[PDB]
Amino acid sequence: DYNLVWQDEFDDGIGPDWVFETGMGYNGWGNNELQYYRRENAAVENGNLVITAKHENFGGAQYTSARMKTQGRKSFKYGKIEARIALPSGQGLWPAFWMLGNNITSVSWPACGEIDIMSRINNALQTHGTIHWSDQNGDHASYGDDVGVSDPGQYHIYSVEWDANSIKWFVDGQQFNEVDISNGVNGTGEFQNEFFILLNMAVGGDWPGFDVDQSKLPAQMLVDYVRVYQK
Ligand SMILES: [Ca+2]
Ligand SMILES: [Cl-]
Repeated sequence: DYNLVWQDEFDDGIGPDWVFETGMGYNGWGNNELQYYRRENAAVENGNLVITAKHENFGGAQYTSARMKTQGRKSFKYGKIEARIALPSGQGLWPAFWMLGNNITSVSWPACGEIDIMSRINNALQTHGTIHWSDQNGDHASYGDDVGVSDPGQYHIYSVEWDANSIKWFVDGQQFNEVDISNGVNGTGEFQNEFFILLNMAVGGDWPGFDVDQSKLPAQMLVDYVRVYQK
């Protein structure tokens, strides 16, 4: 049995476990992204976290959005990690609900491990579920899959069920991907550690491309909640 261990329902404001990131990181958050993240692009409305991507000059960027993380505040080793999210559609938009290993501080990326619960690019009727890590050879490895999501503008529960042997991905309880991590095979030992959660919406980058449909801005990513259950 899964029990609720943490949540953020965004009932009246952003809960105490979120840290806001700002700026463009290093080379556009490692992916040549175009937005400058700001605290100001995240708000709560009608019981939802609202991350807004805007066409706005700030800090030398042409776009602003928000990126939030639970690093140093809430981290999890295994669990059913889920979020109820509604996505905007527009060329250049790249929302994500994901996780990074706590040890990012000492081992860097991808050695810290990364669990992309949900990512989407542009107007795609597909979302992705992916892991990134450093295999036994010390190479940037990744394993991922996609699933058809025909109304991404609607709410959908994006989740992973993560345990010592596997990571399973779900959209609305439909399993669409699985990776075996049992006994740390192919350098996946890094997924037996604690991970924090991130939410963001990037504008442009290596994955969605550098064309942006600016007529779809301001664009809102809506997160009704983030919940973590553990057995
Ligand atoms: Ca809510
Ligand atoms: Cl668990």
